[PDB]
Amino acid sequence: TLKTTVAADGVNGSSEKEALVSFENSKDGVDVKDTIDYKDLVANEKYNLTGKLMHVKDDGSLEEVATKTTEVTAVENGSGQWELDFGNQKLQVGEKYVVFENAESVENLIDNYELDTKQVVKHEDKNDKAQTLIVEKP
Repeated sequence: TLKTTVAADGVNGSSEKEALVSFENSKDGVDVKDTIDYKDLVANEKYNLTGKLMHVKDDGSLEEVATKTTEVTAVENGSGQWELDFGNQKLQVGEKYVVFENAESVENLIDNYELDTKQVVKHEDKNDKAQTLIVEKP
């Protein structure tokens, strides 16, 4: 599985409280990074990690703000931590954003008498506060 924690200008989200960006701290944009704790992957195998920063609307709908894909590798016992840095994002005051993550193995790792499918493990939950930031109103 994947668990994720967003950081907005260094301020972490948690399961009970979104990362808050003050109104003043929003001026120059917001540096958005995400930490990904993974388990039950395949040791030493490479994965394509795609992270998306989604604007969460009041009506529950999403709009993609940013996307980034990097190659990462699982370490010992298929568990460990990765990071994904979206860099500076020019986010809207008053709005809420959430980070989605999708890890897909480069090689076939899952099964016609051969492995034929890539392992996909994702965490795409628009309700997960640990992955969420809010840019505070004045």
